Amino acid sequence: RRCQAQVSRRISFSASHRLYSKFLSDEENLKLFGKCNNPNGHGHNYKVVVTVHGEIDPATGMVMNLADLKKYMEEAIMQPLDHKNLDMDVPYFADVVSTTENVAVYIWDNLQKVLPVGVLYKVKVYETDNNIVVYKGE
Amino acid sequence: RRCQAQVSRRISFSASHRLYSKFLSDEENLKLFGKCNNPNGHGHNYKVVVTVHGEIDPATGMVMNLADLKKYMEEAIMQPLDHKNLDMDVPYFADVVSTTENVAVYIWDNLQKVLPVGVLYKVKVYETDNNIVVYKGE
Amino acid sequence: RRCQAQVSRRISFSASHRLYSKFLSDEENLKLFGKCNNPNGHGHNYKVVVTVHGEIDPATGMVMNLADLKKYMEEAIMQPLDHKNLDMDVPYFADVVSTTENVAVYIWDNLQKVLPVGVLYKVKVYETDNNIVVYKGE
Ligand SMILES: [Mg+2]
Ligand code: NI
Ligand code: NI
Ligand code: NI
Repeated sequence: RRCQAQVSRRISFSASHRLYSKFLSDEENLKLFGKCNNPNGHGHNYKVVVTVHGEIDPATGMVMNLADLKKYMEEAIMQPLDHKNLDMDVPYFADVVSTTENVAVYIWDNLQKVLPVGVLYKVKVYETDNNIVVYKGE
Repeated sequence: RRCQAQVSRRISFSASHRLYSKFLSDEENLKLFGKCNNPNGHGHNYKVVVTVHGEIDPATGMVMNLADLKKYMEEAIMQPLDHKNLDMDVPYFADVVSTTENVAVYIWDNLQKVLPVGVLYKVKVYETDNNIVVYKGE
Repeated sequence: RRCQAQVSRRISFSASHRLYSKFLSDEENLKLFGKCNNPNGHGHNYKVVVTVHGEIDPATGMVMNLADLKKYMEEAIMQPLDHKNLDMDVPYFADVVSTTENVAVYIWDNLQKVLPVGVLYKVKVYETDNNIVVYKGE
């Protein structure tokens, strides 16, 4: 009887960061991360596209309540990340390298705590227009 | 065997609509759809990406000729939807809620009435730059 | 915990081409390819998104070092294609129609000559903003 669909919302946030691993030497960190290892940091206007999936509810015509998704993304992404320094203001990145990959995983994990089981499909993070990460929970 | 590929074409159309259900009351439609339930409607420049798939023809190099795909899209999307009020001018939406999910399904179904069997892979609809639905016939 | 992810990089290149098949007469070529068959050619600012996948490395927080990806893409896409006439300057297209489908396959194949095994996931080519091909090695 029924249709599955994927629904996405895009938002952006501003954050600064520095790429470095506490396990590596200062020289190793420079060789590996180059300009991204700048000691005082750099920054991005991150874009995040969150995709959920499920059945199109025949009564409402939606996979998910859109207000709820706004609230969920506001709580899981904007509040903790927006206008923040990832490595100093977000406790999770005290011991985790703030690569775009790890930002995608962090966002996924934050969303899975609010969202109904089985509904989250994909998190996509643009560090810049040209550099993208997609995480699907695999 | 020969290579298989996905080929897409993007178009846009302008339409107005209003989100409301026949099954819910005035109070309930307002709580669920909020500003989208505005009695006199609102509107969008919808963007649609239609993807087809198949073998790359070894003599012509094409999965599908883009001039054909433009004609199918003109018949299945532009003629019925462009510069229209969805809820009043498109009979299908007389008793279906015009959410972006249901628009993606409507376009899929129209395309299938018009296209050769087995070629459609995906229909993606942007209601705005930030709100997207993907339907893959599942 | 190991986490797989997709990582993409986008670049562009300028090239000219002409669409025609040695298996068609001039009339047929003109009928099939229309304005794309213009004898002196036409051109595009092609955009390419290359997507790799794999495990997020716990030490570096990356699936793949960007520097490498950029090198591979420079060698597989920019050097052979950028500011070129596809049909006259790229030997591969001497006997292959330079459709966007065949450009995606060509890029895929070039990339596989230099990427490690099991890393290449997707090649996406935009011939224009509105005409896209995706190839996944199928
Ligand atoms: Mg259907
Ligand atoms: Ni950065
Ligand atoms: Ni609307
Ligand atoms: Ni062309």
